[PDB]
Amino acid sequence: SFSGYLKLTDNVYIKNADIVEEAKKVKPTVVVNAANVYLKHGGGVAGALNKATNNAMQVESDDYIATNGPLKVGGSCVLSGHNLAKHCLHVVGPNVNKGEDIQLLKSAYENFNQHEVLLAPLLSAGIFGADPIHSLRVCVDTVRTNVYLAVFDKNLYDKLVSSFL
Ligand SMILES: c1cnc2ncccc2c1
Repeated sequence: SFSGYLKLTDNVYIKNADIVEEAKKVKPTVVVNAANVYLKHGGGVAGALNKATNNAMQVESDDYIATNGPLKVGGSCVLSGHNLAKHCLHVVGPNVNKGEDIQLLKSAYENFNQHEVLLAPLLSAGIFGADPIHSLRVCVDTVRTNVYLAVFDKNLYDKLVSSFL
């Protein structure tokens, strides 16, 4: 199971780890992807998860978009987890760098409540442009299910833990 996670709250845990490597090791029921509305997994967590699936995640995502159209910012869809997890929950947090509404971050985290346990990144953090300290705060105040956060950056991980209220 999940190991080496620091407990933040009753249900939120955090570790300095590459979510791809965490996924290959744990093979959780659900890995969360930091998706965009088009499921175009180019960079950040999405690009890394997709590259780990040998592009099978992108092929599956393009078929999903061809059938269903784009997701909403704050929305999600459940697709295969391929070699990483049983399922991948593609969650669209607002991309501040693309001018999207930061108020949608709480709606994005509400998607996690449909799954008992998840391996996840901090939504809207990294190349999405939001303040990761704010994202962790919204996570612990929104998610009620068991969330194991993987923070790739060591220096950001230290900053998140040492500043956690
Ligand atoms: C490999 C490469 N880029 C990453 N970016 C964000 C999170 C995890 C990653 C792993």
